[PDB]
Amino acid sequence: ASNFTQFVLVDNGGTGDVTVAPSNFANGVAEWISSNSRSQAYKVTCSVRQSSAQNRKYTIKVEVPKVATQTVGGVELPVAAWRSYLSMKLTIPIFATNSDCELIVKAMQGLLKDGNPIPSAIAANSGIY
Amino acid sequence: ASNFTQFVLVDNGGTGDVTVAPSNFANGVAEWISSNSRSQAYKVTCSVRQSSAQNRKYTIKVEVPKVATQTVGGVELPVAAWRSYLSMKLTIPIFATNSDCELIVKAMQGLLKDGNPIPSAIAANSGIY
Amino acid sequence: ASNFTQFVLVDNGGTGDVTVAPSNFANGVAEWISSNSRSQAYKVTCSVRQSSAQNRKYTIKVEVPKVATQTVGGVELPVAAWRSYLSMKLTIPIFATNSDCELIVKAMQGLLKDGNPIPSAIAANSGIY
Amino acid sequence: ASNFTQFVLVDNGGTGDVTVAPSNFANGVAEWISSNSRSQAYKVTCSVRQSSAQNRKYTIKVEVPKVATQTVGGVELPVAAWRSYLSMKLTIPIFATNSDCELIVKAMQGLLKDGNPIPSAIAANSGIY
Amino acid sequence: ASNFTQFVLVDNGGTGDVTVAPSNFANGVAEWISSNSRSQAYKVTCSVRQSSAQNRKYTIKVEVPKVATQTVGGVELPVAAWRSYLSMKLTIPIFATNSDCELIVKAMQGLLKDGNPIPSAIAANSGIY
Amino acid sequence: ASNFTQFVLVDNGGTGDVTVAPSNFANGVAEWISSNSRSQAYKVTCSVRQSSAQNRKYTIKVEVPKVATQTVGGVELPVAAWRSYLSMKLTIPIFATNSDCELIVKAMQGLLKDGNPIPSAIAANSGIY
RNA sequence: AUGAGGAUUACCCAUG
RNA sequence: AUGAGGAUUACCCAUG
RNA sequence: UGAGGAUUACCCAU
RNA sequence: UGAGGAUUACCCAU
Repeated sequence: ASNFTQFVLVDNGGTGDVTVAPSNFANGVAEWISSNSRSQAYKVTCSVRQSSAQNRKYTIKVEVPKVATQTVGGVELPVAAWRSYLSMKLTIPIFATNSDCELIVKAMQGLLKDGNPIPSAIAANSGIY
Repeated sequence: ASNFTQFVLVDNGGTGDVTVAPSNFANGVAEWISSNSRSQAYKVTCSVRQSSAQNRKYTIKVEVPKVATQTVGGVELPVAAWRSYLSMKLTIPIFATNSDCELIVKAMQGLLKDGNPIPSAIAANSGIY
Repeated sequence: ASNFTQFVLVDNGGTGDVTVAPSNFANGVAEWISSNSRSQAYKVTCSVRQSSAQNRKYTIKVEVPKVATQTVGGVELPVAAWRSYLSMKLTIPIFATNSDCELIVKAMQGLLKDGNPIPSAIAANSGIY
Repeated sequence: ASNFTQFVLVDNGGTGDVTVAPSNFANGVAEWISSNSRSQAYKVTCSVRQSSAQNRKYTIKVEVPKVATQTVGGVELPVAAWRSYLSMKLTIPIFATNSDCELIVKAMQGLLKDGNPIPSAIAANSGIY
Repeated sequence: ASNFTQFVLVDNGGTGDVTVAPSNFANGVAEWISSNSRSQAYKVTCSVRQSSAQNRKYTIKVEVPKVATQTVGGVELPVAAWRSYLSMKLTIPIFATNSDCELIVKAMQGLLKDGNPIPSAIAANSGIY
Repeated sequence: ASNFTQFVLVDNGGTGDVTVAPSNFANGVAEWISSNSRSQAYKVTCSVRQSSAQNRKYTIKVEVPKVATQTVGGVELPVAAWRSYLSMKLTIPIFATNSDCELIVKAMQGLLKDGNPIPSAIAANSGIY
């Protein structure tokens, strides 16, 4: 009926879960932010355009913040100490079938499944070796 | 330890699984590849470097073949019609701790969890609506 | 095999052991980094090149940080109060055989063995006397 | 006491042990030399000075010679076919306590411990891989 | 698990065998040298890059030395009287299957098998006639 | 003698063997070719000349067809997609004796022996790792 | 449009 | 990227 | 090469 | 400071 729904971005098992929701769709860019202060919210944006005459390009961005409380001018303001930025671009030929695309997805899911090299490395501040 | 081992990229539950294994490590850029012709194989590469003075940045690339009507081992042109290209860039501030990084991974896992918008959109040649 | 693996930089028995692992190997420069916040991690880089026509030259570099917590404006970040920098360059003629190198290595080990001058001096904020 | 004494630069058990002893200490530069013909002896020099207002800097230097006999015009002299030159500079902030230095030292010892990368690499005319 | 292992380059049946080992991997160039003095060692290097948009090019080099003992300045130095250089470049289309590549290998093995024209000629300082 | 005879280039053990035979000798450049259309045949050429004043240099070229999905006798374009090109250049100093040359051959044989890195890498569309 | 190019991340740089 | 082009072999030359 | 320097693969002198 | 150099307490670049 619509795919633009809220969804859980960080799953910690019922408690402390980071759920993100639709917040804007201006300029063809779907946005989702966490239920926080715009200054310290999690943000996910997605957009797709037909770049070439034969390709479609999905552009996804995610912002993970480190929440904090800065004291500017002697006043307490909610803020982000720093943000982590994920930026992925997916280019899919138009000849790709639905089944075809499903692979692209599954592949991406596998690439980050627990215990596999890449996420392992990332979660330990190291490279692959 | 050592994290540069083979893993399951596409999980179809036992049968039909696509395993990708290490194939190159020139320039600290790890490369995994499926057991197909380079022309039509699943490719995964990853590397890390300190982009600026405040950040480290993981660069991950994934190549996924179009399989529908594919001709195993054949020569199919144009190349741009039979391959999808994924390109992730993960920027993480030097202040991020191991825990911090685990969260960032979870966020990515969730972004792509089966059933959520982004992946289900890609999986249907759709955008957001 | 590979000699680009993790190893123990600091041996505290089996407790405070400081382990450094591969980071990246771009531009012929191997880099090892300890775990957790890059901001306050140990670093070890190594590289080898043919300096003259008769010599090869190793260039090792080690960084030992002083872990501390920077608090500014009520925002705390894990940082390094300061860092100690080791920088050694080793020149070895091409006429050196494996046997010769072993020797050179043993010399380096001796130079720093517990109880000897240079090491016991450095260890006490002292010089020679 | 004094830490300007003789020590073992190369430990061959109790046989080929290379012992280096005090030579002179002029201009704040300690020098150790092995016995016999200077022309083909081991050399070790060390010195410490206040580089900046916050740092002190050690400068160690080691010379490993390749003993050979030069015969020219029927006249033989004990000389060094060639020499291997080690040159290390260590910078330590003045805020470092004895405890801190011990650490820095242990790091150096580890860096060169048998079996680890850098040492085992140098020992085989090899680099990293 | 890894293909970068030591291997026997010249097989003389257990005795006098010339075995070569990994020695460096800087700049994406795998290197192997014999257990000799860098000045008179056997050397093998390999590297592969994706030259065209549709080709992959393996570049292999081998150095066979004639060991000797030169007397420079009246001193004995280990050295090579001369070196023999092998340089091969292999270009393989990306459409090449694994089975496809296997042929390329077998072909190369056959090309040099004992008793066949080419190696026969080489081993006798003559051309083909 | 006479060494310009047919030989087995690809040995599949009796059946499936690929024999290549002499087909041209213009300009002292010997050419062997398989029994296929020039378009999809195994080709081998070899020649020797004195490159410089100190060296002789064998130039060997090998062309190997892609067979997977090949259509026997058909016209398949583009040519660059169905063929692999090997190009060896062996430089040998004039001082090399027959024995010396035999060794050089052995070195080449070993470089490509079944099971060693280089050949097993090529055989798997892999590089070194 | 490409970039193991960058960020103060729906923007800036370089390139062909 | 090609060269029965070169070497003091991870470099130089010529060419299109 | 520098018992020149640091916010360390980078800056200052021959 | 220099993954600039050596005949190493000294030479070449910012």
